[PDB]
Amino acid sequence: EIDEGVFETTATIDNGSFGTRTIRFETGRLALQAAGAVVAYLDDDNMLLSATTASKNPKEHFDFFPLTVDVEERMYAAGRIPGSFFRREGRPSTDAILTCRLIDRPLRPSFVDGLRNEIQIVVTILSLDPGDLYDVLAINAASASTQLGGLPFSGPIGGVRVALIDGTWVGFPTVDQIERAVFDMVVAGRIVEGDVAIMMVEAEATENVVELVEGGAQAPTESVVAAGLEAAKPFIAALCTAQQELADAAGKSGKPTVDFPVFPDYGEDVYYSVSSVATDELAAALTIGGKAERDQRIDEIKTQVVQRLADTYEGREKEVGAALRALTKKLVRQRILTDHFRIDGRGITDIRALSAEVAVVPRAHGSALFERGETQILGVTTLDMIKMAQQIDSLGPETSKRYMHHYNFPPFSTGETGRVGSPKRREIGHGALAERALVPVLPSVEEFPYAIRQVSEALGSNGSTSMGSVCASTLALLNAGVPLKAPVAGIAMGLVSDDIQVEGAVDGVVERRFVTLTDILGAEDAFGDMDFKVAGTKDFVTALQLDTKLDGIPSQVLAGALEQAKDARLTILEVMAEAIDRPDEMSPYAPR
Amino acid sequence: IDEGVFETTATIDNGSFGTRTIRFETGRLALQAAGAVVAYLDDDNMLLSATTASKNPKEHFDFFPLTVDVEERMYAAGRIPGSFFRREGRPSTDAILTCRLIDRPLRPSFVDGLRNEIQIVVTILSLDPGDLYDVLAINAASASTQLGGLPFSGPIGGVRVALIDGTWVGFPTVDQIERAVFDMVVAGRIVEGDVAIMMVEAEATENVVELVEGGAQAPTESVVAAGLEAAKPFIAALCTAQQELADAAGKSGKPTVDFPVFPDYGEDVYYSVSSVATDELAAALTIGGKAERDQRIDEIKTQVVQRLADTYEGREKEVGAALRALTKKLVRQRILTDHFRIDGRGITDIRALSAEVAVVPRAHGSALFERGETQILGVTTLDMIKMAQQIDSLGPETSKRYMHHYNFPPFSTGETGRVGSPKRREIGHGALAERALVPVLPSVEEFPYAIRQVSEALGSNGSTSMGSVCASTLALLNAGVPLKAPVAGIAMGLVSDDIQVEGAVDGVVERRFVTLTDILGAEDAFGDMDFKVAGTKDFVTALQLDTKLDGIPSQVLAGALEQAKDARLTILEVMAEAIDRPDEMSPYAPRVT
Amino acid sequence: MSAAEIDEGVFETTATIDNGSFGTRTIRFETGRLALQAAGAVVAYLDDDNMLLSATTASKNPKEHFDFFPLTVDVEERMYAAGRIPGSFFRREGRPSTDAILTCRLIDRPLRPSFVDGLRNEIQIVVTILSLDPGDLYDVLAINAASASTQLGGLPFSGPIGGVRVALIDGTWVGFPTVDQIERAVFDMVVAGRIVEGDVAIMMVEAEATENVVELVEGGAQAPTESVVAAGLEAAKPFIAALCTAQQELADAAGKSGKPTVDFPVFPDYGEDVYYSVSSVATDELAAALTIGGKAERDQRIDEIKTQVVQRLADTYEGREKEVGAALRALTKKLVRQRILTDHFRIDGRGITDIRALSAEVAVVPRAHGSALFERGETQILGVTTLDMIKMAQQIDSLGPETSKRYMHHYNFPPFSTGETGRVGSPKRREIGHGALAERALVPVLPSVEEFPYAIRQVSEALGSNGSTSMGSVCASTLALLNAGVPLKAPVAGIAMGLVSDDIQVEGAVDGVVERRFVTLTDILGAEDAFGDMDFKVAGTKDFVTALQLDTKLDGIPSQVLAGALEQAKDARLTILEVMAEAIDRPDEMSPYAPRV
RNA sequence: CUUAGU
Repeated sequence: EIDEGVFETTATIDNGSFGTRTIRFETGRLALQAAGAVVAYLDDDNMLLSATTASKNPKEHFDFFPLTVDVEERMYAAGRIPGSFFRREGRPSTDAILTCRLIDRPLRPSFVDGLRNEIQIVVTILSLDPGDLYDVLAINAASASTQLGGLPFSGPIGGVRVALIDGTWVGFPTVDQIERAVFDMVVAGRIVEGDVAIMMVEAEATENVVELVEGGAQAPTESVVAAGLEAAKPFIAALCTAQQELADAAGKSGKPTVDFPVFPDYGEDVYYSVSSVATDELAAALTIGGKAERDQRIDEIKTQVVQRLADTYEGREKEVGAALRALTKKLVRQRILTDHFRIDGRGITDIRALSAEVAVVPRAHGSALFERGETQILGVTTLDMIKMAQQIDSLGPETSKRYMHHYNFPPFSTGETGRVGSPKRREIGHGALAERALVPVLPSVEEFPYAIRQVSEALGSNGSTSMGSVCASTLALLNAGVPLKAPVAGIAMGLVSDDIQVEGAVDGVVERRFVTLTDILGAEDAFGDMDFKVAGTKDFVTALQLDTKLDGIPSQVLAGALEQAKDARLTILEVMAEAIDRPDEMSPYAPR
Repeated sequence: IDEGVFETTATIDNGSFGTRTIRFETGRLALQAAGAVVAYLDDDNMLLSATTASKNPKEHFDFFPLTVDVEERMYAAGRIPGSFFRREGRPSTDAILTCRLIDRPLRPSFVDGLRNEIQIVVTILSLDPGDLYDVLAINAASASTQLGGLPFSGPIGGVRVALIDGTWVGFPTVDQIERAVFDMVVAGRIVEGDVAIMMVEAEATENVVELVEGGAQAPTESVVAAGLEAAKPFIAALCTAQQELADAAGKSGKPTVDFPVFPDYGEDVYYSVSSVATDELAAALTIGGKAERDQRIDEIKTQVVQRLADTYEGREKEVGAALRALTKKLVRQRILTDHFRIDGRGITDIRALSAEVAVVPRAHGSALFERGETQILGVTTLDMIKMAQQIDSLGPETSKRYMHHYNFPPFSTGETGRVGSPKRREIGHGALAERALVPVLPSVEEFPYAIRQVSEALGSNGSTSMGSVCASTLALLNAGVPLKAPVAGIAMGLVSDDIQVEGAVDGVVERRFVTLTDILGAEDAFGDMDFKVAGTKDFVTALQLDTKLDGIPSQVLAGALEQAKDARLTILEVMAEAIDRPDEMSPYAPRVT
Repeated sequence: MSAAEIDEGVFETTATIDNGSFGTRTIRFETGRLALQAAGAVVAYLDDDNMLLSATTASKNPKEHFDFFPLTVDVEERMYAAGRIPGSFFRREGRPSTDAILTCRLIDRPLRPSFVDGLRNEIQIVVTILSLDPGDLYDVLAINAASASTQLGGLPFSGPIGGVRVALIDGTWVGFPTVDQIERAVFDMVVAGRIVEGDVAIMMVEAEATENVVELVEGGAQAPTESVVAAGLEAAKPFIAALCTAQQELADAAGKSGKPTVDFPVFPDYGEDVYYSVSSVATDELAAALTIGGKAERDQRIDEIKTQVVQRLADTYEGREKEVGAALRALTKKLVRQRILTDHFRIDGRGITDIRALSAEVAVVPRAHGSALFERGETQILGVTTLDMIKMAQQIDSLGPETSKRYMHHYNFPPFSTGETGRVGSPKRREIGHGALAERALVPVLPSVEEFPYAIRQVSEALGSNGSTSMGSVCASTLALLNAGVPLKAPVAGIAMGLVSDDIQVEGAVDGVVERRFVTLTDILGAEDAFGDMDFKVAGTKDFVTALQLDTKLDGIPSQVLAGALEQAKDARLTILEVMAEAIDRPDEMSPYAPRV
């Protein structure tokens, strides 16, 4: 408390009858060399450091923002010797990769576009109670450190985990608290004009959802999910206020923006030169809506303008290419906003061509093949004795994982050559999403005493293959003979929000309009603004992944999008149930 | 059902042992890939082979970048993986061996100078516990590459044939192998209705000794030739099943997109180099001196590079490659006509050979083997039975009593490389050496130990696997394991071409084969087909063959095999005069019984 | 048969280390038999039972993109040398062990400065452990073999390097002790040097006090003080002379294994012209810039200099901006050095013996078994010790005598410590070496199993670093151990010093004698290391030194200056020890979350 | 581009 150590900002989370959680941020004492260094405390016991740093020299070879987030769950935080044969913390665990995914998802859009300086966020778990979780605290600490560092960060992201306990949404729940919860949610957001804007949502139904609902609780409907989105807003607001608002943490030091280079693809010359002689050339180039005929105009005009523009922009082919891509993106976005028609030629509620075959791989305990248009996932599930379940050791409360879901994404799925080996971060994230989707419906260990492993091999991809993996995995589980509570489905979804000028209504006044469309394609993911994946049974939503940058959407449109999600998931459920309705007889490997 | 399956069937007849069937399906799984084939065997084995091509060539790479990866997914065996992470990570040894088996015949079939990156990912979906999949992987990879619209030469079907009771049964199970004496994985293609063998991998089973004495005929090289002749109908059937109709466009595929080629010396540097640097190469080759050869050949290379560096600028690599090609052509001509080797040795002459025993102190067994520049230090250690490798995979083997580890440090050939995890080359070489040494091993009941034979290549000139076999058997004799019979090895090979003479009014183009012994890196670069043979004085234990020829009659195959046997016999005599009998156990080694 | 009665290119040489009463050792170098294809190959035997191979190879074309010398050292400690199959599930020699990494570090420390400066060819030295006594060590024999092989390779590597391991028992300094002898010893000293003018010119030495140092000292043995350390430095000189003469007997250009040396291109930084221009046009202003002494003024002046002299010179020497930067930093280092020799002033504005801003906080991290935070100057090191049941030791297996590391120190160096960015993954060689140094500094003062039956793991994360953080890690580990309540024999503190030696011409006698003067300074910094002609770090308790490191370049120093530097080390360590004792001095009660075995 | 929680 001598100097630079008195920042000492504090925020409070009032859960009502469940006590108050005291989040605390301090700086200026640890890691003075880093650009930003914030130590975050939860209930004066869970202490973790977050240090953000930036490379001195600008990078030009890289074509994308090289943000890297590493969390390091050092084992001494749990008061135990590491279980590795070398007694050292080796490669990051599955929880420590999900945590940095959760940090990266909202933080990456919060950096200004065109940034090409390496930004590394190291989140070290220096201490942690055996009954608390650090991922949300990791989000808060990383955002606070980046805000302190003076990097071109946006408003300080704030995250909170909220759980439905007997009707109320409790923020930052203890593991024992969420044990009795019925819906786990992680919400990360920022304040824009005095109200919070939702940036990232990660929702998983608790493994005891069925028992709690049968015992008297209420199932997590989409309306409940929207109410919960509205419930965690004050917590995110309070956590954001504890970063810079009122001369605290980053507010004590002020931290005005420091210089940093930006490398945009099209400043003013190439963009104008393509917009002048390209805007009128896309009047009706997407009318057929087919891979065989519609593309024949857009690709041909792309080649024509590429040849024509090669007269003053010598050596800037990437610039004109990016400008053309942005032009066609904006044009087709306007197409959806006005005509209400998609690039693929389908409507906003048109589910892609569905098919689901069961037991296609012999000698396997369970096999299924689920196809949605271009997308196609083969799921294989196998069962062995209880001792074969993974013995997970980590800072996390769990000790044994009896249901493993591994999502394999070989490079031939998209038709391009790559490297087969250790899966990247995104594959682990997709596998975790599918596993969280399938946990709440699995039978209990005593009822069904078999460890479950599920390999989901993506044999064909057109973007957002996790939900098809969920459907294929539940099909395969039904094939293998496991008794589920209810079949599950899942589907991705897009929401395009934009301000369009209307002339008929009074005069030429700009109004903001939203279009919610189903079955996001590979190129439709970049074509919207709020892209979210919803999975569940016909009774409740289990897995919900949401990531956006919009400055808030009304509850009405969010409820409508979730209702459309329920409808489409019901259609997928019907197409799954027609092929297989009951679990089949177990494979000959089943003991008597 | 849904149309678009395009099944094709091949029948493998085995007489009294039972007919098997191979099925090919396409257009159903992994459509987004350039080519995909789901291969079925016996209605219970399925594996998906998919090949893709990079949309842009890798102009930076100096070699054709083909990568074959096999994913032997553990769920095929109906068991959660035993790894602590419950996931299948690094490939096992069997996956690497299957990758080598697929790569070896399939690599040369692509056009020379191709620069696209191509990856063949063969996934093992379902597998019967008693059936093998590597040869089925060869078939599926060849079929998928054929349907992918790639510059593939042709279907490369293959078959595993085992010799049981004088009948060469194709595609045997694991159960039938214990009743067999020789394993022949043969992969080849048909050219004008006759198969042209591409690769051969031959292993004598671990019960060959106990069955040859029991009545079965020994795997003598004549029996080996009979087996290589026996697999031809199976190769033809599998190749025509992979081909069937036009298939690539008539049945399943895509309209062809041309793939660019990057020849090293197209037509400019080669013509000038041949026109201006022909006679000097002949004079240098006919100088008749090994030690004086370099002062002429390197000087000619330098002066040719200097003189030609006036018309061609920036093509120094091209003129160097053209000069190498010219030297290759004249060296092949010299071997065919003048019947001389660049070493100055005869076509049946082994290099300076020597074998020392007990060189490394405080080791359970050690030996050193030298052949000219090749020098291998093989160390074997004897530990308890419990210390055998507990290998678990899709393969039916659940342990490994004898493990051969082939270390190839970068200083073996003077290169400053990277020391660390072994590559695929050394895994394959170690597997070949272990397959050579397995048949002559003592029984586990009579001799209850786990053997870990390390072969460290201390000096290399290419083809050091068979020398590793010799050093391994020497060190095994030194350690004290009772060998069934000493086993040697040799790196054989031959040059095959055509020579035209006017002795019968021109047009007399005779196909000449010359078999030369103790090949080197240069000899590998010159020889058309190079093979390695290992075995005892009675029968052969290991045989590796890799070729590209359109056909060789049984006369030259028998002659080359017999010459290989003679070389093996001489090397065996030298090893015997080094050490003869299993001596006493080393004092440091433990005694359990 | 043996070697078929020599009669070949195989050449043999032997060196007899006359131990005295305890024994006598024989180190034999042989060449020409194994690994003929390598540039150089030497097989080294010790006691006719410890045989290893050393092969040195060089590339045929220098690698241009590397701005430094790309030397690689690999200690392939093959498992069959110990007569046991590896315990790995794959039954193969996997990643290099910790002791193998330490052996590569020991070989690399003196070898790297021996090669001619500016070399770009990739030099790989591979030492393979073929045989080993079950009670003998190999790292010293490994550096001997590596030096011999590099000498036989014909490389511009200058001077055979000898290495000895001297340990003292009951006042007698033996060379190459057996594991039992080092068990009975009270100080071990791995030394390495070269012969310059008929006398050894010491180059590297790492010193560790054995595990039973306190009991041996209380048993009557002389404690390993600074005088004893200097005596050990002096006793290893004849052994280095013998082990260098033996490798020199493999003569060059005389029909022996010494081959002719072919042209070996060397890439310099500032060869002959840019340096002259920089030292002519930017010498007076650069020298006058050091008069103020204000650290902020140093940056304010050096930024202007590096921005304006480059632009001024970027008119005649074009395309060599990095070269002129190299010349500028060389000039700055030279003027700083001459200032240090002349008026005893550092770049930090402190005096020769001025210690940094000491701070030591205890019990920083809550819920941990023990935590401490040590801040020396800008360096800030956090150390967390985790007590646990003895079943959680390290059940390592290797050729070395040890079988279980009861106390394990892990030194984490995240990339944000220095402000730059990187990858937080596997620990590099440097982190392994620093952790080993800290662990060896802490072993002599650790309680035995019977008194405190718990495995001890120390986790020292460098939260902020400015070079020479190993000793800060030692102090922080001691503080954290005291916090956790482990009964220590006595607190141990470390400190990293420097030494700058140069020559000036005294003309007072109108004769102008070129005399070499020495200045010893404490609390070395990140930038002062690049100026110092010698760098060392000393760690000790209140009484005796428990760890030592030395990596020099001078061709020998008098014992007077060495004793003075060691006394300076004692003074700095005593001040630091007083600071820590003020922070905490006694073993307090264990944290409730610690297991009570 | 990299090698131990079997």
